[PDB]
Amino acid sequence: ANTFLEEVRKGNLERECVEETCSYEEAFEALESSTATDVFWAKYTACETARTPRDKLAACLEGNCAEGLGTNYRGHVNITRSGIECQLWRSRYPHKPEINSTTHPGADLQENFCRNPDSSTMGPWCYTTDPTVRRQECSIPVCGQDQVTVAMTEQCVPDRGQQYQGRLAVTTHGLPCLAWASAQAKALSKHQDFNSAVQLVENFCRNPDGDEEGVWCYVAGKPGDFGYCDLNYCEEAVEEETSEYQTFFNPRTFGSGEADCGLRPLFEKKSLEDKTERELLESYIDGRIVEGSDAEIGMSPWQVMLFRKSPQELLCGASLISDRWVLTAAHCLLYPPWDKNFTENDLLVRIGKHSRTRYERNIEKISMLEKIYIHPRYNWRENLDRDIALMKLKKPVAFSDYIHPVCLPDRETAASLLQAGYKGRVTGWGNLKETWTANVGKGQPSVLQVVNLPIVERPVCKDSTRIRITDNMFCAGYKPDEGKRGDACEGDSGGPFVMKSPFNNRWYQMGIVSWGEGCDRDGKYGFYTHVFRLKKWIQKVIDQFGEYLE
Ligand SMILES: *[C@@H]1O[C@H](CO)[C@@H](O[C@@H]2O[C@H](CO)[C@@H](O)[C@H](O)[C@H]2NC(C)=O)[C@H](O)[C@H]1NC(C)=O
Ligand SMILES: *[C@@H]1O[C@H](CO)[C@@H](O[C@@H]2O[C@H](CO)[C@@H](O)[C@H](O)[C@H]2NC(C)=O)[C@H](O)[C@H]1NC(C)=O
Ligand SMILES: *[C@@H]1O[C@H](CO)[C@@H](O)[C@H](O)[C@H]1NC(C)=O
Ligand SMILES: [Mg+2]
Ligand SMILES: [Mg+2]
Ligand SMILES: [Mg+2]
Ligand SMILES: [Mg+2]
Ligand SMILES: [Mg+2]
Ligand SMILES: [Mg+2]
Repeated sequence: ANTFLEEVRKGNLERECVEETCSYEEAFEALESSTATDVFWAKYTACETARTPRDKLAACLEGNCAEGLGTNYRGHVNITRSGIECQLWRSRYPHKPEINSTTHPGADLQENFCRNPDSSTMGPWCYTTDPTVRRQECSIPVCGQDQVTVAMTEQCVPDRGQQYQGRLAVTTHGLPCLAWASAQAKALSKHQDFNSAVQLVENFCRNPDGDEEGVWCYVAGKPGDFGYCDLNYCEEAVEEETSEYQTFFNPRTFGSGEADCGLRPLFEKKSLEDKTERELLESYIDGRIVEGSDAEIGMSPWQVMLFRKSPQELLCGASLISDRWVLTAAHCLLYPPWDKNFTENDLLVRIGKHSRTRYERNIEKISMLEKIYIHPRYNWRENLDRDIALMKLKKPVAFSDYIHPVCLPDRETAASLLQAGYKGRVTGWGNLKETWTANVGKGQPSVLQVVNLPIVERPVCKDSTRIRITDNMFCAGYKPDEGKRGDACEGDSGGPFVMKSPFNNRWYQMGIVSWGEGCDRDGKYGFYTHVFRLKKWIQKVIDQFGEYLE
């Protein structure tokens, strides 16, 4: 281009090299320059597999798109697939390259443009300005195709970190990861269903087990301890993702109950509806309010109460997910702003209860706690993020018509349930309100209560506050009235929010009741921590406990 002489040489290249095959020498006789000829030839070699038809080759040679592995690529894309700015090939900050002009002279390693000097299978790539990610591939258009090499993400990490190749090696608590190849680390990976596509390099954070929470690593302490690492995952609100019951856990460690979860002895098992199942459609009475009321006996047999031993005192709700594991909120156990830090032997639980106030010797059962597991991502300094805990009973509990576990949903189930046209349900003894407010007037209920609440669209729930709602929370409740406090502070603190599957007829815990502005302020919705990402954390906790035995 530009010079006349050059424009002639361009036409000759077209005639002899593009419309026809040419030799290096033929090419040189046309360009009359070793450099120019080497430059051309490297492209011509990169386009070996795309020599016909002519336009296919012309496109490949222009270099604005990747053909095959994209050694042909010569375009000006600056950024990684995840949006990280590419490091200059000539720089050594933050990474010091191993591939340069000298090692790969025909690769056109200029500025910080994505290239594929090493014929890497992920296509053109660059060293990144993120000191925790050495190299990453870029999203390049494919030649002759409405398509790109790898999907773009908007400055965030996809697939819950399963593509992550970086070198972050501390957990969110600043705990150093251990090496995956370390003896104790190998002993715990022994027979896990680790995806071999995830490379377990050094002690870098990885997600080899498909954990919905994201990347993690083992850390020093008790054998099997681990923690999650801070990556900026893409906002994936499960609300908006487009039969039978299959068990996830191992009964030897989870305990009994999963197979039969979510089917109540006194209702589903007798083919009887409870009094408010009939009002569970969002369309019920045009969607208008229906106030809470006394529960029927045994209509929420996974309900659990957490008590201080001395002074005897009701602390929190909780939920039964097997015969030995119980799910609640971490703030129930550890909340430094109230100087709260309860140990196992401070507490007990009561299961199968109906009356708050009475010892119900025919139905209720008392269990002690063996261990408490606070979620490793729990953070109270922020906004009660991952306000979740798991408790292990000292002895398993006996199931009965009043004591039965609830199901836990995975991601598919959760998206499915938030999107069928049914409300959710909160039951308890008003412990949230009692704990978090002065609760004047209306006393605490003496009998288990129930109310049903419709799920609220995430953008509407977002506009109901100036608080940032992470994708791990959701709102539920009826159209508020800014004149009235409404019923946005229902249930027990740490207690269950549940929904019934219209597909397999079982009850699933979708949420854990957390504190929300509803407790203090008009015009709000109730606020619930998602549980759908927890399964692989739980699975790892129940192995950590397997080790606890010696
Ligand atoms: C690209 O890498 C080469 C290979 O390591 C670098 O060349 C070496 O540089 C050291 C000095 O730092 C010399 O002592 C060696 O003799 C060189 N080895 C060879 C085989 O040349 C080179 O300097 C790097 N180039 C850039 C642009 O960073
Ligand atoms: C909550 O309190 C318990 C009990 O006081 C603390 O347990 C201590 O743990 C540290 C570190 O492992 C030990 O030095 C102490 O010996 C433990 N105390 C007892 C009585 O066993 C625990 O550290 C507290 N948790 C938090 C997050 O502050
Ligand atoms: C690429 O990088 C340049 C220089 O760093 C930047 O200013 C520009 O916006 C980017 N160009 C493109 C085409 O994305
Ligand atoms: Mg032509
Ligand atoms: Mg010729
Ligand atoms: Mg010809
Ligand atoms: Mg000649
Ligand atoms: Mg000739
Ligand atoms: Mg000539």
